[PDB]
Amino acid sequence: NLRVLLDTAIPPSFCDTVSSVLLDDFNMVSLIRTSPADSLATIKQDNAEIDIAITIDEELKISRFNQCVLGYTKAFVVAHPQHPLCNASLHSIASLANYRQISLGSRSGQHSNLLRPVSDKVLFVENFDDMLRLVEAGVGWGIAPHYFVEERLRNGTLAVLSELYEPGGIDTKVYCYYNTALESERSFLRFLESARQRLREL
Amino acid sequence: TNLRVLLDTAIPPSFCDTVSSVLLDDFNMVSLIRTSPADSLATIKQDNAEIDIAITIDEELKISRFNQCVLGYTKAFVVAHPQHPLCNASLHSIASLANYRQISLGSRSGQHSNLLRPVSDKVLFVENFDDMLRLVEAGVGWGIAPHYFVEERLRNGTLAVLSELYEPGGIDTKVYCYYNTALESERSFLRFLESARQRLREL
Ligand SMILES: O=C(CSc1nc2cc([N+](=O)[O-])ccc2[nH]1)Nc1ccc(Oc2ccccc2)cc1
Ligand SMILES: O=C(CSc1nc2cc([N+](=O)[O-])ccc2[nH]1)Nc1ccc(Oc2ccccc2)cc1
Repeated sequence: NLRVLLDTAIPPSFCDTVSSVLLDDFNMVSLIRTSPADSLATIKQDNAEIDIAITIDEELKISRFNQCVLGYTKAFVVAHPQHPLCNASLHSIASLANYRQISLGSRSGQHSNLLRPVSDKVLFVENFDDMLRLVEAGVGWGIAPHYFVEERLRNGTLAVLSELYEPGGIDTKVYCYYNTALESERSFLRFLESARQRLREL
Repeated sequence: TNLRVLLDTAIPPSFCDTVSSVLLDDFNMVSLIRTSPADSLATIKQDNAEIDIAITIDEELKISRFNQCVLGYTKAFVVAHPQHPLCNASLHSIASLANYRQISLGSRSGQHSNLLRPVSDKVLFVENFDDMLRLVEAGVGWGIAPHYFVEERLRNGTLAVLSELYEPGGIDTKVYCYYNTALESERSFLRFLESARQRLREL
């Protein structure tokens, strides 16, 4: 029945709040995980047959796909505590651009405005695990979800760099892209309503 | 010390007045200038403009001697005349909106950022929000405008909201503070940031 793509920037709790609400309406449900850099390329494939996509990546007029804001989540710009960016005030994007960025690569090679690397010096990886291993080791800087960097910010294994830019983290819209068939279904609007209502309350 | 500050017209009055309040507390001698969001960045990048700070919803990333940060958040609404085809039906995507005339803010430069560029291909450019809503009131198209510009007309039934299904409570929008490289070292500016941010969160 319902193929649902979830993106790895969506928090585990955010998934289970999405998971549960679907259980109340649908019986059969497939959950699929991708990088945020591959999420919108995945749904665009016809042969993938994906009904819903919950991701942070953004686009305007998509073929056969509606769009809505499901809620918000936080990302943090991070680096090793002894990395030169820490021992320094960080007022611009062009200050970060002097140093190397560890970004997610896509299978296509291109990125959206939101996910395109902001640096001249760039090193691509395929998941946030790989990204943070490099960053922990002192190689570059990266932007990653709160849940991926939470434990290490308490440990002092990483430092936050984005805190004068946007205190509390970099607020990020979580979109829901959905197949146009799902416009009508009362079960889907219920899903939307109860997903949102609960995602606010986290 | 002395400051010339730009604030765009998408920033609501209580947000403007809060920012005014803190600046006058931390600096002596402040000046204000108001512009369309679509002309805010092009204004501060002029030679003889001498604007030290710009508080605006428009985005650029790089391309300037100005530092960037996020001062706060603000809500916009997609609106239309209560009749008009878009109301007598549901509305899930850009495709539906792109079948009708957008009344967009136009820039004097000619260009637009990714944020402010019109989504439809049937488009009609105005120079401010007053003019946008005059055409929207009259039934000519749809537009996106701040809450405080449409608050009174929405409760009258003069306008209707087309964007509650897409983003309940309004389309959330970051308010950026662009600032002079000279200000980055000054304690008064950092105090200003801390105080304004906390007061803005309290609104
Ligand atoms: O790096 C990028 C492009 S890749 C990207 N990956 C993301 C992951 C997520 N997520 O996991 O939720 C969200 C957004 C992402 N964007 N943008 C970028 C945004 C803000 C910054 O903050 C600054 C800090 C100091 C001074 C100036 C700016 C720096 C860079
Ligand atoms: O039209 C634009 C670009 S121009 C623009 N002017 C702005 C003013 C403000 N402000 O005053 O605060 C803020 C953002 C602006 N962006 N974006 C756009 C955003 C969301 C929409 O919502 C939908 C509604 C129904 C179904 C699908 C989507 C539609 C269009």
